[PDB]
Amino acid sequence: TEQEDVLAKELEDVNKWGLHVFRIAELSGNRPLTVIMHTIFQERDLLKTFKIPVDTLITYLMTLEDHYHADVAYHNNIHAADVVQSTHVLLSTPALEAVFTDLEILAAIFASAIHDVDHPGVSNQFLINTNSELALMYNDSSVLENHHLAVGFKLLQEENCDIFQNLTKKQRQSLRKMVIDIVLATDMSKHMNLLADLKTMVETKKVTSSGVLLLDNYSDRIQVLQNMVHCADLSNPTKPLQLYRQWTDRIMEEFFRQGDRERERGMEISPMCDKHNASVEKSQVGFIDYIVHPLWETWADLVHPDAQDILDTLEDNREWYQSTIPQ
Amino acid sequence: IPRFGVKTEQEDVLAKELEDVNKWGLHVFRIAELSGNRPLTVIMHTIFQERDLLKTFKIPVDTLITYLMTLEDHYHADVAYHNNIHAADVVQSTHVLLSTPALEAVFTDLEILAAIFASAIHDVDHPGVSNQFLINTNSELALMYNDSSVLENHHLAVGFKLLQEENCDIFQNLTKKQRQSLRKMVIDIVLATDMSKHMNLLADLKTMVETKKVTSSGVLLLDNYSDRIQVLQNMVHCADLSNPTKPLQLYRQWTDRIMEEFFRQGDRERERGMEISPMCDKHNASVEKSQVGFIDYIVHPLWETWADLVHPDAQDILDTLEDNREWYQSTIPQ
Amino acid sequence: TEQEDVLAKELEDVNKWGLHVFRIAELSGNRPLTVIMHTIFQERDLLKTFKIPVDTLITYLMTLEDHYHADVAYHNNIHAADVVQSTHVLLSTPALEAVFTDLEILAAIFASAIHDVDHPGVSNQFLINTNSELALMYNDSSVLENHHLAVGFKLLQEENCDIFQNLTKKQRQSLRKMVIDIVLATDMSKHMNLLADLKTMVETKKVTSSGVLLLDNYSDRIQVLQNMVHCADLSNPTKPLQLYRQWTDRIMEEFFRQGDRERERGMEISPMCDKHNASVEKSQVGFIDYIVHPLWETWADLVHPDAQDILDTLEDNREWYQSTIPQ
Amino acid sequence: IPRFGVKTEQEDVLAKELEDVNKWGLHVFRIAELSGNRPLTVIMHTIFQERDLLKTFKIPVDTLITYLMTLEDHYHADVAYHNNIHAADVVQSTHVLLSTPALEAVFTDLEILAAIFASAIHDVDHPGVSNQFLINTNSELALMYNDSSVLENHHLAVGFKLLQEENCDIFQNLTKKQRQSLRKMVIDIVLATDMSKHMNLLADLKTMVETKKVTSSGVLLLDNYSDRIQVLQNMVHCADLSNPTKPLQLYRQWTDRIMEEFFRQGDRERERGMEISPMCDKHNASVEKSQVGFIDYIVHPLWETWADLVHPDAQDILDTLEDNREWYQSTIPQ
Ligand SMILES: Nc1ncnc2c1ncn2[C@@H]1O[C@H](COP(=O)(O)O)[C@@H](O)[C@H]1O
Ligand SMILES: Nc1ncnc2c1ncn2[C@@H]1O[C@H](COP(=O)(O)O)[C@@H](O)[C@H]1O
Ligand SMILES: Nc1ncnc2c1ncn2[C@@H]1O[C@H](COP(=O)(O)O)[C@@H](O)[C@H]1O
Ligand SMILES: Nc1ncnc2c1ncn2[C@@H]1O[C@H](COP(=O)(O)O)[C@@H](O)[C@H]1O
Ligand SMILES: [Zn+2]
Ligand SMILES: [Zn+2]
Ligand SMILES: [Zn+2]
Ligand SMILES: [Zn+2]
Ligand SMILES: [Zn+2]
Ligand SMILES: [Zn+2]
Ligand SMILES: [Zn+2]
Ligand SMILES: [Zn+2]
Repeated sequence: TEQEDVLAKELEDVNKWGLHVFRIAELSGNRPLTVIMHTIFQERDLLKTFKIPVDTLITYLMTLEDHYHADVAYHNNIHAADVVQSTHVLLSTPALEAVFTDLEILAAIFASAIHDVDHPGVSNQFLINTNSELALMYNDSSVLENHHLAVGFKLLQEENCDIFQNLTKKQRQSLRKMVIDIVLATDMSKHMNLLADLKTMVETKKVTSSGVLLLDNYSDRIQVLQNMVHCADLSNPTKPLQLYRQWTDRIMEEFFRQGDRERERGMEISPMCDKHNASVEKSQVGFIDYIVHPLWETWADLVHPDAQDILDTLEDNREWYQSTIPQ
Repeated sequence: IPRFGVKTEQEDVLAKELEDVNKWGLHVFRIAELSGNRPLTVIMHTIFQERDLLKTFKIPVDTLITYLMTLEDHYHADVAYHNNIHAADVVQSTHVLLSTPALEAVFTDLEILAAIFASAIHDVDHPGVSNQFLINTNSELALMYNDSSVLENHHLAVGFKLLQEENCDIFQNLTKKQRQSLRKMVIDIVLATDMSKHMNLLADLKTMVETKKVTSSGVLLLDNYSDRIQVLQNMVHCADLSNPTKPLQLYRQWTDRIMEEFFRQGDRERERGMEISPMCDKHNASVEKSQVGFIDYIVHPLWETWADLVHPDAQDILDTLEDNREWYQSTIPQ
Repeated sequence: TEQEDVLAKELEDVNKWGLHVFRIAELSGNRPLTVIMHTIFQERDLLKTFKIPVDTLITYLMTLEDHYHADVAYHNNIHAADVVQSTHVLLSTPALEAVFTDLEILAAIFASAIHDVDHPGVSNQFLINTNSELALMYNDSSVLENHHLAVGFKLLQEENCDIFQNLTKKQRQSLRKMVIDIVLATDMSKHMNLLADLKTMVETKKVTSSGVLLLDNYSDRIQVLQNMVHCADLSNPTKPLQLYRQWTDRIMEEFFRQGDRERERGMEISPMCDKHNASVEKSQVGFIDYIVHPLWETWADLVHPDAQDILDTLEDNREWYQSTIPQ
Repeated sequence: IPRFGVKTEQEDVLAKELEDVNKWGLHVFRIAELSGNRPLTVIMHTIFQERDLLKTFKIPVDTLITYLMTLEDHYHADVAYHNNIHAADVVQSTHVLLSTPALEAVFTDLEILAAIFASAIHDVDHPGVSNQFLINTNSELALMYNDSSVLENHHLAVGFKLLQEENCDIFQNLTKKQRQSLRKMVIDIVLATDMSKHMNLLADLKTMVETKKVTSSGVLLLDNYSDRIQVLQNMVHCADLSNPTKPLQLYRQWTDRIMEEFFRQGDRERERGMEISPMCDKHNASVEKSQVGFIDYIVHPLWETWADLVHPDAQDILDTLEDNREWYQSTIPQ
């Protein structure tokens, strides 16, 4: 059938930075995370490396994606699918070739898939300020991130959902620890620290006769996986404008809605969340200059030059928005 | 939003739509659009004010609005039926039922408050699927509630739990006695929305309508608690299953939504190879038959018995129901 | 080897109604629940029947036992060990010989060992009056019973404790529903109905040619397991005096402690919980007349005459107490 | 209503004992017996009255006592060390440390309230086993808190959670700013009691001492929140690791209790077939040797540092520690 052919053609660029993820969501009946995750899992022969029954994986993937909110413009299954697919490409970078095991790769991928599951569409601070049960439960510390990990794992325990049923205790335990570490790193309050470490790791870069980086201890191997997935999560600004633009309008819609919510209860309107005093263009350039670029610049210097085009794409989007700035 | 305490010219239109709050058939879907998807917050506020519930229970307005919005925020916008619109619908419907002649001055303000509050939280945080589905899938929700009245227990837990958020305890000024009473009634009412309790509830209601004692004003006479809570439980149960009794234009909107939700479940069940639940197979659909099936075995027996209890008060509602049944009979393709 | 030989001998009375359960508590190292369970399981060959790895089984029993409060005088591991063994003997009752299946038997025994796990030492009403988290979670309905179940299961997910790992998706669903049905039947507010139904069923009792009780549908089969475990839980007044008295003292200590707790908070003091207006004896007689006797009078009916010595001990034990009531 | 928070017929002796509430070395075990096992309720009540916290934060007396009894009720009576007596001890020690001359007028009342409240809940609902044990069994606890500071996150959650039981919200009259400020501090303080953070906590304290500043009055100058909370964290951390600095008669009771708990875990660890944790093997126990090690590598380095920060205020405390160290030294059987 035609509709299926168009989907398959789109899925062909799965290993490409710039996948038409939105197009894919439209064609799979809004199951981008499921299709992309299953596709990426065959391209990596993961189902076979870990003996993952076909039906189990699909059932879990459908369930996980079902626990992403369809009423949320940004933090939904499309964003999940996108970070997953982005990490997938980052993993295949030449400077990291052969560096990670099948388990560590399965970790950064699973982590990415669940990194924002059941996201309410509001920031940690909003959850804290309203005294939400979630905030009370996690003591105001990485409330959302802890909850994401929590739901991600808990969903494994559903009927025919354990995609790690055939792993070994030694493996499940190792996978668990890595996913926790990666996801908790997606919390922006950890950004500044993650970047500092990343830089220090680039000023002690160690390559091999194969030119590929050398990762001795766990602390170094995980630190790359954290920045990797962190990079994927903050990758929309480095994608083809057509994509970046959809992400921006979606993220802003969510901030404005949070702003309305805060303006409903008379709270101070959060930054960038006020639709009556907004600078969408300014904010984007600001977000890139103080966070996105300073981060990706360090990532490029790590896998130099495997990401030269990505950084270049980012600098051009930076200007595209700039040359759109009124006052 | 009002410039100098004076309405906005949309907020005004909302206000005029809300003049039919005491009427069966309120344009709830419009009110939802007009209020910015705040049908639950505005209809609850309207009802609390009219029934003078804020002064009687010393509920500060800010706390009420904040809670309401918080409660409404916890209904799922991505759910076609079990959302804030259905909640607002059930609240306003119970509100109209409470005002019936046959029950005039029968319930105390605390019982009224419980019927309305229970209506507002009755389906909060509904995931869009049934109890059976959560059970067969091994959801944590089902395990927590040991597969018994899973959703109903969860709705209650969430409804009360939300009272604890910043400036959300609308019952802060009720004495412990008032709170323990309110709470038991609200729990008794919401658990009674579970369909598995349907038959027994109806049976006791018929049994009541039989031994039914009345007058002093021609109004119903309720002795003990078992009787009063039983009536209130059926009252909210009737409001929850009242869509088939509303004007056809409303009823069909409700049907599309529940059917959509039923199909989405059928789809999700199928994807997993699970036995497809009744009415859920969007491929072997019999919408027209479903409604007739639903009206003859559940809705009509219920409202007929309810019409008996408060007769003649509910004649028009029973008629509209009987009339909506025929209409669906026609629609049945042969 | 000194107290061990002594413990083995003591277990020779496992299928006997009146086990010196307390000795087994000392001799076993405060593991009455773990040992009685390990023995009973091997006997009914439940380990081989459901392929229960000796490891897991013991590991769950230990996780479960540890989850019984050692500070609580009554509702603890000894009581749970008592109920499991009392239930055991009841299942081996002749009039019921060959009625229940290996799966139903496992339920009954499992339901018993967890029927009171993690009991706080206070009644549901106390938890309800204080707006305890547990009561808010279960809506003031069977608060402790719901909790008992929830911990019974969740504790399976611990480390190598999932005993029912070698059962089918069909078995596990049956057991689960049976365990839940049983445990929730122990809630006293359910007592009246369970008795009325048990009696109504004794009125329409039916057997096969061999005289084996004929339990047709699920309603009947579970209603018998429910009341059975209910009789076990309410069996201390039917045990030899020497036992009954230790139990009565232990529950009164718990009642009084709850009473002191209510007194400190200016709360109304529950019945039997006021050590200043106590009638410990009048209470035992009252308890036996309105509840224990009517329940046991009917169970003896159903298993005529398997339980007669039991019933007789009950009427005798009531007398010993009645003679202690002053005035 | 009663004098010291609870009812007691030995009130006289309890009264004389509580007179030493401002002194290092309080007979906490004796107060625990005289109070009817209510050491935490009585000592907290005494401290709040003494520091005039009820009036300053408009805390109703009945709400304070109700909360205190609830909190105390949630420490396990079957745990030899991490119980309500330890909680009471740590509270009273923090109270003494807050009164040190070098810190006079340095902390606000809200910071004082936070440090004391944090101390009272710091180990609430302790199971009697380490985080490692909870992690190596995949316990629901070790899973809710992604293996990071399991017990500490749980102590905080339960402590704050109990504020929601009937008449237990002792912070009901503080403003939103005060409640948010208090909460963060309490949270920062209790997480810091995790031993896994000791070394880093100690380093930062040394950095502070090395660059120690004093005001016109010989009291510590603490500008930013970071230095403020840091002092408070080390302060409660010191109080938690203060038993080796109390009169030997007290230290020895604490050592017997802590070891009895370590051995309860050692047993359980070999039952489930696990690697016995340090100091938990009751067959190869070097108790005296352990104390010497604990003092040498943890307690002494920590108190010597606190002592420099408040020099010479803690000279006697540091002296008693050293005497207790040498005492166990002479007990070690070679
Ligand atoms: N296009 C964007 N514009 C502005 N902020 C963004 C954008 N993309 C990501 N962010 C920020 O990065 C954060 C990453 O966290 P999360 O959204 O939870 O993955 C978001 O919460 C935003 O605050
Ligand atoms: N229009 C309708 N057609 C068919 N079934 C309905 C309709 N309205 C309600 N129901 C059923 O009645 C239940 C009422 O419970 P709920 O609405 O979920 O509180 C629904 O879950 C459906 O199973
Ligand atoms: N010996 C006894 N004397 C008085 N009441 C008892 C005795 N044994 C059990 N009960 C009651 O029976 C109930 C049975 O439920 P439980 O013991 O909680 O499983 C207890 O909660 C007590 O209230
Ligand atoms: N007397 C003691 N002997 C040995 N270790 C101790 C002693 N007192 C405290 N500790 C250690 O300090 C930790 C403080 O944590 P906690 O007691 O859980 O707040 C304990 O878990 C022990 O590891
Ligand atoms: Zn995120
Ligand atoms: Zn994200
Ligand atoms: Zn419902
Ligand atoms: Zn409903
Ligand atoms: Zn019980
Ligand atoms: Zn029991
Ligand atoms: Zn601690
Ligand atoms: Zn401590």
